[PDB]
Amino acid sequence: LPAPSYWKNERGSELLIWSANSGTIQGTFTNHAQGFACQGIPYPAAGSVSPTGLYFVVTFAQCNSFTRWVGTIKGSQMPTSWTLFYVDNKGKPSRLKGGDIFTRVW
Repeated sequence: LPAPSYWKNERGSELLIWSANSGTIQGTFTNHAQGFACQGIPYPAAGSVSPTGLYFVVTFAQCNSFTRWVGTIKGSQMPTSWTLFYVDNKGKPSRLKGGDIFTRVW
């Protein structure tokens, strides 16, 4: 995991990695995915990298949700699967799952 580096998924969401010093990544993530909330506001991304791959979690405080991405790096690309947890407007906890491929821009 190169640090600093800047990666973007296919939706346009951005991940800036500041450091990965001892298997613990610190980053900033901003959502731009159409139809997901908190678009445009940067949030800390935290997680871990190792032999087995990596994961990072971002809590979009103030749309009351967080997503965890898990994946690996392969050259310039980082394929991931994610699970998003949030609370709907009737107050029911809800989860959503999907895949992302982030590709390095610088």
